[PDB]
Amino acid sequence: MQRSPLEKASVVSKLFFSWTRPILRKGYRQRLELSDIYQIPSVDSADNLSEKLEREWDRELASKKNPKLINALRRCFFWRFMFYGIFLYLGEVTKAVQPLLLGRIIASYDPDNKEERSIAIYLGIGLCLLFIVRTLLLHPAIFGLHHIGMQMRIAMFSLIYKKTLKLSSRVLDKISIGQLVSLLSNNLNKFDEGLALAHFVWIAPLQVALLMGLIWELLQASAFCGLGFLIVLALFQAGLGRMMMKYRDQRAGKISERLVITSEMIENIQSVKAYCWEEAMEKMIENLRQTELKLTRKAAYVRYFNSSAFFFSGFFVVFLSVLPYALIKGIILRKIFTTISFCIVLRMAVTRQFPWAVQTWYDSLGAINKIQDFLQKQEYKTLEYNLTTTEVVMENVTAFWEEGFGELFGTPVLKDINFKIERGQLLAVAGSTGAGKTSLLMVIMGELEPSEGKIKHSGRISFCSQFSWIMPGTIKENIIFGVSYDEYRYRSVIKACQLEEDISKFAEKDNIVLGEGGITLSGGQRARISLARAVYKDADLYLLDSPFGYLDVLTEKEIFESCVCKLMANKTRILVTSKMEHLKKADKILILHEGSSYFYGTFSELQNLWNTYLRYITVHKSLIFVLIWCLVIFLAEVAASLVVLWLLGNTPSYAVIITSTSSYYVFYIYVGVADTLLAMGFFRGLPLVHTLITVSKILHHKMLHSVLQAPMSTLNTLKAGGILNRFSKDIAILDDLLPLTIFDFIQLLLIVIGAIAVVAVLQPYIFVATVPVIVAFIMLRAYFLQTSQQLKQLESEGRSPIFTHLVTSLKGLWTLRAFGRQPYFETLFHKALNLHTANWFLYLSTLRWFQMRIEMIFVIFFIAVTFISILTTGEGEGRVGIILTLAMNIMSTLQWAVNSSIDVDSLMRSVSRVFKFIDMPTEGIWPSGGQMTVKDLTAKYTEGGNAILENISFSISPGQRVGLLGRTGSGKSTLLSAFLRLLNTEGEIQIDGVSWDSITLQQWRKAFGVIPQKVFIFSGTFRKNLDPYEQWSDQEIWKVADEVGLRSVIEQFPGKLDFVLVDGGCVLSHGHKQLMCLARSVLSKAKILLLDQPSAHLDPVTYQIIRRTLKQAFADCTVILCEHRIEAMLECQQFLVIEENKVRQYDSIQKLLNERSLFRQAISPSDRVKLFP
Ligand SMILES: CC(C)(CO)c1cc2cc(NC(=O)C3(c4ccc5c(c4)OC(F)(F)O5)CC3)c(F)cc2n1C[C@@H](O)CO
Ligand SMILES: Nc1ncnc2c1ncn2[C@@H]1O[C@H](COP(=O)(O)OP(=O)(O)OP(=O)(O)O)[C@@H](O)[C@H]1O
Ligand SMILES: Nc1ncnc2c1ncn2[C@@H]1O[C@H](COP(=O)(O)OP(=O)(O)OP(=O)(O)O)[C@@H](O)[C@H]1O
Ligand SMILES: CC(C)CCC[C@@H](C)[C@H]1CC[C@H]2[C@@H]3CC=C4C[C@@H](O)CC[C@]4(C)[C@H]3CC[C@]12C
Ligand SMILES: CC(C)CCC[C@@H](C)[C@H]1CC[C@H]2[C@@H]3CC=C4C[C@@H](O)CC[C@]4(C)[C@H]3CC[C@]12C
Ligand SMILES: CCCCCCCCCCCCCCCCC
Ligand SMILES: CCCCCCCCCCCCCC
Ligand SMILES: CCCCCCCCCCCC
Ligand SMILES: CCCCCCCCCCCC
Ligand SMILES: CCCCCCCCCCCC
Ligand SMILES: CCCCCCCCCCCC
Ligand SMILES: CCCCCCCCC
Ligand SMILES: CCCCCCCCC
Ligand SMILES: [Mg+2]
Ligand SMILES: [Mg+2]
Repeated sequence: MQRSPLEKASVVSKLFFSWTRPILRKGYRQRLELSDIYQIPSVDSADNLSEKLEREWDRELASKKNPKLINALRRCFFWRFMFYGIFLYLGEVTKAVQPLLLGRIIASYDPDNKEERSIAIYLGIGLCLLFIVRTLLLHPAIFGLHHIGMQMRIAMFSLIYKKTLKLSSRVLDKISIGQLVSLLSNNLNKFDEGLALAHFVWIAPLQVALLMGLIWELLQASAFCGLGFLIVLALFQAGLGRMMMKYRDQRAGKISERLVITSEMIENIQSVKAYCWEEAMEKMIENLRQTELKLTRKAAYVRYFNSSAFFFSGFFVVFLSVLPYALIKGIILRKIFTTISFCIVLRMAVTRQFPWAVQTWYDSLGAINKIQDFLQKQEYKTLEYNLTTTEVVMENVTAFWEEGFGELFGTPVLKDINFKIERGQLLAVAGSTGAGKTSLLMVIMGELEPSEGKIKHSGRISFCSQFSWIMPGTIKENIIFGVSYDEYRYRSVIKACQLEEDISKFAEKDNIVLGEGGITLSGGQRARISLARAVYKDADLYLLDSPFGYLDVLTEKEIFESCVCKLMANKTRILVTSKMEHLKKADKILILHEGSSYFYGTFSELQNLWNTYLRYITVHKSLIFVLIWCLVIFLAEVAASLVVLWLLGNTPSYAVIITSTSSYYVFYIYVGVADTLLAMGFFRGLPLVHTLITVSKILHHKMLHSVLQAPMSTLNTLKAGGILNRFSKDIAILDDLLPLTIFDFIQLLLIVIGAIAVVAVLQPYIFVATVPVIVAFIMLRAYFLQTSQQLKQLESEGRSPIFTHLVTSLKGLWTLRAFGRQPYFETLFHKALNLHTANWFLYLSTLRWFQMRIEMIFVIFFIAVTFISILTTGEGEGRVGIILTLAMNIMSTLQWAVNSSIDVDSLMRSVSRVFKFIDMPTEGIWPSGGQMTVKDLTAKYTEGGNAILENISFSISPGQRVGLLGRTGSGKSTLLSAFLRLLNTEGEIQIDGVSWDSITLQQWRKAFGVIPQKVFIFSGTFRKNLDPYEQWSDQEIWKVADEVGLRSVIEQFPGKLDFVLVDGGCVLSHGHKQLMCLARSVLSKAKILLLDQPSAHLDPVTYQIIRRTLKQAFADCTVILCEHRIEAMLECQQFLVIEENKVRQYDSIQKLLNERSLFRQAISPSDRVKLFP
């Protein structure tokens, strides 16, 4: 890409932000292509900012007694912050002194006022220079604040990731994905824009002091009667701001809880559809949203009064200040308007700048102190040797997962374990399910500090987890995992893993871009890729945690005797296996049972013993009625104001002194108080803010409902972080920023329209005088938005790489520390930050260019108007200036209205992106016998893609158990998924004589009982996981738990049937998750059931449970059992062998094994003698 134009630009061009001109010119005619996005400035790269803040934070920890993160920021961002502060203050001083010139010029129109007319010509030049100075002094400061804020946010986001990669093992159970995502999203765009307002904490007191002294000149001692009203208002306003944060802190927990469950269900949406749980998930989320929206409304009601305090202050501040002065001595309209022209600034300084500054300081310091807490949590210690005899030895090791139980010294996970392997002994770990084998490996890696005993080994280690983890990218990226690509070693590993036959089927033959979690791949393909990654890296110790889970006996034997016993014969390798043949070739065998070492020794001695605003308003029927209500009342107030002005001019000592020629001040006075006469009270504001929030409820409900029913092919294209972005950030915008910003835009629009209308009816030339300015505003806005809309979308979509990477890293954290590849993912995360920074910085600069031009055009028109006004005043009664200057006083408010319109349209991008999900396509006693017939079935995942199954035809009888076998990656799960119709299919499969299309899709799916390959467990109670619909009493739940053997594991935890699972059920072992899904299927009594790999890792002793419950509980229902272990084939009668995208049925097992010699020769002897008598 091109270098940033900021590097080499003119100083005059940099001041005016003219370097953003090319992209606006390019972005008006056609769409913005990738070749246009400029590179980030070198002083903005995440690496330099991370290095800087890390160094200061390291020094801060090493020096002070009490470290504070805010202190570390104060040394690397303060000087530029203050340097821009003095320029921002000088911009505000220029604004509070304007009435000394504008009011002195307006008074010159009257012939009776000789004094201020003699010098009016000099004041025109002075006022002209005053406007020009302010334009070059106020905007470049704000952009500097935005630039500093972007640097701070990037530099803090880096340290968040630097700490995340090093978090201790036991703190992960308390820090869920939703906590980080909420932490990032809340500050993702608020922190940068916040710094533009942070300076008014110390600017506003100076503005109040200066203005009060300047008003003291006019109203000698009565000005303080008007100030006391603002002081009471400020105290009341600060009280509401304090109250708002109470409602916002109570909400943080329940929104983080939602963001966890939302991500859990949607990354496993395949299983949710199979279970027909759409309604259950929607109700669960809506119960969480109810309390969240309740707190949002109670916050929004308070924030409305916090916002509207400015508009309902105009008439009162003016009235309460001039009344004690007018009562004692006569007041001239000349001083009434000049007092108004000071209050218009004093009100905004103390009601709209100061409280916003204080609130921003509240928020930013709260976020910094929360990240300071994050940076000081318990950290993974790595105190271990780096050189030794390479002899892995352990002795007297015990461990507890729960910190409190180990602090007291609740069965310990391990007790008194010891072993020793010198330089290549294959130590086969075995035992029953849940006895603890994964924990033994985590103790070795240092993921679980043993309270007692010692463990010694070499530094280099490799790890193949019992649960596969596939990072995004090609197969090659997963295998090498961030090192140099060696051709010879790469081919040898793939050949050893026998991935050649399976990778050859892919279109690109090596490079298929895998989604997060490897959903594109089969169960066994992910397992072998995880194995290949471990094999590729050279290490002293290899921890192979049961890679032979989803593989058939043929591939298991080949991969074991070609990759484990042949490729790495001279490397120590701990292997977790249950097959007896693997213990034969092991030099050491460690049998574990309930954490105790049952046996240790050699096997020999073992044997010896634009249509978006319209649709956003139409989505709710009450919103249009409230808007009409706000318009009807507006017309009444305009009509009342119009007749009041008309009846004062027709009328004729008195307290207020006016002359015939000075009467024109009445209209100038009105413009300064029109904001209060047209202000929306609590009878119009609260209904609008209330109704704008219920729209967000309906939009969220519709969006989640539409997503849950989308076809699977559309769901596989979208990334996990794109979904997480649109649920966290987008919905937060629709609740927090959209309602009140729309209210401000509508309020300002009403004020401008009413002020123009009533003035135009009375003096029908001010409307003509303002048309050339309004048209210029609308024309410039329509030109800028053609590029701002596209820039906003590019930045909005640029947030997804950050969330995908964070989810991927946190899910795979156990593999990262085993390999030691933290720096590789640190620089990869910095690429995502720089990618987001480029679009955000570019958008933020083009917006600043518009803000400068929208003010410059007003300045140009005003300077033009003052000279014609000054020059036209002849021998008294300067009518031309009376009409023109009034026309330009209203545009000082329309400029604010235009800026608010830009903010509304920028935020309306969120609405459109949520609507984009609603439009997604929708894929849309009888089962007495269970007899089904398949005719000419064809299956293919993507439309127009490769046909995984072609013209399949077979039939099964009622009450018949059918086996479904075949080599890994042949199509077994595809065939079982074709029954439920998750992927696009052709043909027909009738049950009991009714066709597919004769019955609705959801009624069809409900006939089946499914056990998916990827066990799904969401955060919640045990009884909620076993039946979300709550249609079973606890008596039946226990009666099933006893039959499936979940008794002992459930009662261990403190809350029996009440324990809240976390991290997708990390507390349970893998074998307990299989039993959990088994109980879930048993409870849902279905006349037909599809079992895809029930006994994934269950040892033969645990398999007795599987065969018992399938024999007893599933008495007469037809079973389609997909299994890999040969012992399971005894039960099923018919066998469906899948190969070459085709299916062929056999009635006897002896014919099946006679056909395939190589299949038969691999069978373990205990199962070979079982099948062959
Ligand atoms: C001079 C003195 C009165 C006493 O030494 C002082 C200076 C000072 C500066 C900062 N913050 C900053 O210079 C930066 C900043 C951080 C966070 C931001 C942000 C700006 O503005 C926001 F509101 F957006 O949050 C630019 C980095 C601060 F926080 C507290 C400070 N104190 C009080 C002292 O007691 C602190 O120890
Ligand atoms: N993170 C954890 N926190 C607390 N308890 C846990 C955790 N992981 C497992 N356990 C519990 O500790 C015991 C053993 O843990 P587990 O990982 O270690 O067995 P395993 O070796 O994976 O079993 P299997 O052979 O069935 O896969 C079980 O009772 C299990 O429920
Ligand atoms: N969503 C998908 N899009 C494209 N191809 C897919 C998709 N899901 C799976 N495949 C491919 O289809 C083939 C078979 O899928 P898969 O269910 O069928 O294997 P399997 O035999 O069920 O696995 P295992 O024996 O490990 O349980 C594989 O080549 C796999 O990569
Ligand atoms: C903190 C800083 C900004 C405070 C500034 C206070 C200034 C604006 C105040 C302080 C004293 C004030 C002056 C006090 C006395 C007089 C004499 C009177 O016949 C005209 C107004 C005039 C000339 C005042 C103008 C405003 C004034 C100069
Ligand atoms: C600058 C001088 C002249 C005027 C006084 C400035 C005001 C705005 C200052 C003085 C004390 C400040 C508060 C001191 C302590 C805290 C707690 C922190 O967790 C959030 C910010 C907060 C709440 C500060 C907000 C701003 C504050 C109220
Ligand atoms: C908070 C607003 C207070 C408004 C009332 C101001 C005080 C009363 C003003 C009139 C005082 C008249 C005094 C006449 C004295 C004759 C010797
Ligand atoms: C919104 C309040 C409007 C008040 C209008 C008062 C009108 C008074 C008319 C007096 C007419 C006198 C004719 C001699
Ligand atoms: C830097 C701030 C200077 C403020 C000077 C204010 C002067 C107000 C006019 C006093 C004489 C009428
Ligand atoms: C930056 C401050 C500028 C103040 C200008 C005040 C000019 C007052 C002139 C009065 C002449 C009668
Ligand atoms: C008698 C002549 C008075 C001239 C007043 C000039 C005021 C200049 C103000 C400049 C502000 C930047
Ligand atoms: C004088 C420097 C600018 C004003 C900054 C005041 C902020 C005080 C915050 C105190 C936090 C403990
Ligand atoms: C905070 C307001 C200060 C006003 C000072 C007025 C001094 C007049 C001599
Ligand atoms: C910008 C054009 C203003 C024209 C004003 C005409 C006033 C006639 C009395
Ligand atoms: Mg395990
Ligand atoms: Mg499968």
